[PDB]
Amino acid sequence: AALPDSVDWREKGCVTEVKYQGSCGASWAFSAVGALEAQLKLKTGKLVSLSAQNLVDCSTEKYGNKGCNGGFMTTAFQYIIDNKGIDSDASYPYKAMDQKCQYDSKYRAATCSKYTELPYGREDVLKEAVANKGPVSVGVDARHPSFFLYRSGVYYEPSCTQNVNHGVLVVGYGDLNGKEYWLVKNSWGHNFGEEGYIRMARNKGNHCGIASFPSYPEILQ
Ligand SMILES: O=C(CO)N1CCc2c(c(-c3ccc(Cl)c(C#Cc4ccc(Cl)cc4)c3)nn2CCCN2CCOCC2)C1
Repeated sequence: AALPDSVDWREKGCVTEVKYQGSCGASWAFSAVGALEAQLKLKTGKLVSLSAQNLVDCSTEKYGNKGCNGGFMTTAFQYIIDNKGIDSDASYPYKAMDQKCQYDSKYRAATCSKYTELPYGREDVLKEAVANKGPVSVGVDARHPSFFLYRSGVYYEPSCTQNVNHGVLVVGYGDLNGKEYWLVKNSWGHNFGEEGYIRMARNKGNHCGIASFPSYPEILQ
C-alpha cells in the first residue's frame, strides 16, 4: 500500500462543473475534455471548461467517431494532438447536436501532447493513474434503469456488464461505510445522483466495466 486510501480531484480545483449532454450521445466528448481540463489546471493554474462540441463536430470519421451517435475518448485525444488544440467551451459552446466543424485556432484554450490507455480490467492500475496522474476517462455500462435512477450511495448493479457504452470521468476513489468506490463525474446535469456524480463499486470484478478502457491525456511543458 503506497497510494492514498482516498482521492478527490475536485478538492484541488481540477474539475469543472457537471454538464448536461441531453439527447445527444456526447458522453465520450465530455469524458475527454473533463480529463484534459484537469491537466490544463495542473499545468496553468487556470480551470477552464473545454469544448466537447468541438470534439462532436470535428473529431469525426477520420477518428472513428460519429458525434451524437458516439465515439471514443482515445481518438478524441488524437484529434486534439493532430489539430494542435481545442477551443474553450465558452468560445465553442455545447448545442447537443451535430454541426459543421467550426474550430478556430484564435480560441484555442488547451493542447494535447499525448495520451495513455490503461490495461483492460485492471483496477489497481486505474487507482494508480488516478492518484498519480489525475482524472481518468473511462467507459461504463450505463444501460440499466438503476443507473438512470441513481440518487446516492455506492452503486452496484448485479446484471451490469463489462461491455461499455457510456463515457464518464474518474475523479477519485475512496471507501464509504464499508464500501470502496470510484468517484465518477457524469454528464447528465446536477440533478443526476450526488450533484451530478455517481459513486460506483470498486474492486468488484471490473464492475460495470469501469476499468475496461481507461485513458488519460497529457500536456507537456
Ligand atoms: O466494451 C467493449 C468491449 O468490452 N467495447 C468494444 C471495444 C471498445 C469499446 C470502447 C469504448 C471505450 C469507451 C467508451 Cl465511452 C465507449 C463508448 C461509447 C459510446 C457509444 C455510444 C454513444 Cl451514443 C456514446 C458513447 C467505447 N473502446 N474499445 C476499444 C476500441 C477502440 N477503437 C480502436 C481504434 O479506433 C477507435 C475504436 C467498447
